[PDB]
Amino acid sequence: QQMGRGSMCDAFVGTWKLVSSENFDDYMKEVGVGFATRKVAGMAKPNMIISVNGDVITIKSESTFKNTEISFILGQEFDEVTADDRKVKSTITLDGGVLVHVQKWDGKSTTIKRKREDDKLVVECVMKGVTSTRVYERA
Ligand SMILES: COc1ccc(CCC(=O)O)cc1C
Repeated sequence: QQMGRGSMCDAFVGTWKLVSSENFDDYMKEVGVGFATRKVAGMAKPNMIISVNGDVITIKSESTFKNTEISFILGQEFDEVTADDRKVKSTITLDGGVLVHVQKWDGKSTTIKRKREDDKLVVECVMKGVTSTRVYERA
């Protein structure tokens, strides 16, 4: 019943809009996303809402492709069904200033890193040798 303190993660909180994407189709291909899903997913310019309440972080994506929402505690594995409909086991940790999100499914793994750079939030999606960089701006 008191007002809690802030945290470093507060740099991520807010409302973000996708402004650029690079190599996302190739990332999705490497992940195993099929043709029609890649085409539709690649058009979307989501709004991402990041919030924190105590130890719980929520990342919501409001998207013309597929809305998603995850809530989690750093270091604590959870179930996630991804925008492309994978059922994955995810763990998100804060490593320095970078949120590191590892998704595991069917013996595969991909990592999504989120970092503040100037006024942007940069999202770096890595499947094996293939990286996609997605830049969000404040909405
Ligand atoms: C493999 O497919 C994927 C993977 C990651 C995302 C989220 C990318 C972002 O938050 O900007 C979205 C999709 C469709």
